[PDB]
Amino acid sequence: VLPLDPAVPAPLCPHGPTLLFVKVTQGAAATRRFYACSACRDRKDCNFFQWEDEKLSGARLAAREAHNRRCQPPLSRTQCVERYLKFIELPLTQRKFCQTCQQLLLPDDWGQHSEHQVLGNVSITQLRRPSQLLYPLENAATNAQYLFADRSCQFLVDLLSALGFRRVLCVGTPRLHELIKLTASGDKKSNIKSLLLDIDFRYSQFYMEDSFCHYNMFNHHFFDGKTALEVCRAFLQEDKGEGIIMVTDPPFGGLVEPLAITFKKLIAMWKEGQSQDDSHKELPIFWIFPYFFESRICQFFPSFQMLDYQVDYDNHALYKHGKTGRKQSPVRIFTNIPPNKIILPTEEGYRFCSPCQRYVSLENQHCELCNSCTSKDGRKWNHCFLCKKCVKPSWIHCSICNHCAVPDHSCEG
Ligand SMILES: Nc1ncnc2c1ncn2[C@@H]1O[C@H](CSCC[C@H](N)C(=O)O)[C@@H](O)[C@H]1O
Ligand SMILES: [Zn+2]
Ligand SMILES: [Zn+2]
Ligand SMILES: [Zn+2]
Ligand SMILES: [Zn+2]
Ligand SMILES: [Zn+2]
Repeated sequence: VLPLDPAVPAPLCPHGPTLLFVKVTQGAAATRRFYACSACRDRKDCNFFQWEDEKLSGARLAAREAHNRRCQPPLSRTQCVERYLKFIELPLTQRKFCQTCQQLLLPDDWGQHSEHQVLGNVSITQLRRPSQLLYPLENAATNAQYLFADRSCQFLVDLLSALGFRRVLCVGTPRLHELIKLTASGDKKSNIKSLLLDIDFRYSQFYMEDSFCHYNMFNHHFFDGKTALEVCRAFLQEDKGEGIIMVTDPPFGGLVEPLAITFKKLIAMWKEGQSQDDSHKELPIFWIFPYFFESRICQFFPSFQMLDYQVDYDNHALYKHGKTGRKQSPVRIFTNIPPNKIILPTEEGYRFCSPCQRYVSLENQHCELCNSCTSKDGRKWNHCFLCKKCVKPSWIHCSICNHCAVPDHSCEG
């Protein structure tokens, strides 16, 4: 029994309102309510823990509040915008970037970074590609910053163009953001705006207030307040809500329920003020995620189907290309956009499967008994008829269990 009440507000951690966890174990007869950190899995980075009954005293809470104020990024958002306007107006031979600090450098505070490792002659080309200048925060427990491979990212910007979107709400996709901006600015009158939402405050010194928001994705928190929140609200509400799509690449291993709750808050911002009669539209969404999360994702967004495009990364914890060659990427796209409207590059090994009106991989065989090109892995799958589905070729149909699974599994029933 959780008579859990959303009415009352969580305590505040450095990364915005904590989330409530409850443990049920040891016979499922005891409960424990506590507020943990919304966007840090292990306690090693955000060591927040408070029993719900536990109430902070005046002094102890003052300490908590000051600590939260202290853990904030060392530059205000406003300071970032001002430093940027001053930076892009220096000669090339005076644009420096400190790599040990991940900070753009104004000529006056070079001395403080003298004995650091500093990169010189930062061109505007680099400034408009921050994903290639800052090192990626690859820790799986906090950021999981795995950046798209150039080929796949260019595919995504081209797909968003051909579909006919002018605004792209980029929650957790820095590289896609920057490439959208470069395809809108250079050599094309195609207008595409992009609004990066991310917890990586390092991207604040590269985009002005209209293009970036310091944003926590697990609790729907704008670190800079209502001004930033309203930047986001206007970016959704523009053009009566038309011409907008939200692309997300959340950290692959993180809780997946609060993600859906945050995404639904965003959709709620987009649906406000829209015609009551015309309430049959949903906000077009790309949820980029490894394929084995489908069951969970479609449990929260019934209107989502999985495209067969293999999204490739420069770096990832799920696959790194071996000496034999390149291993395949488990990460796919999940959309409410009809997959028959989405055309995959035929020059990458992608063909249109007429039975399941959508594009599929070149090595993907079409299973005629669940009516879809079913081989998600790099191999050829098999169709079990008692489970009425296709399982990976290493799985077997177990007796007594009566459902498909690997040898060396736990038997049930
Ligand atoms: N709690 C959180 N709130 C907002 N953004 C977060 C977050 N946790 C991780 N992120 C961001 O989400 C991104 C996931 S890595 C995916 C990046 C994207 N595929 C690209 O290549 O451009 C990281 O950049 C990280 O900064
Ligand atoms: Zn430095
Ligand atoms: Zn097929
Ligand atoms: Zn099948
Ligand atoms: Zn079976
Ligand atoms: Zn079994």
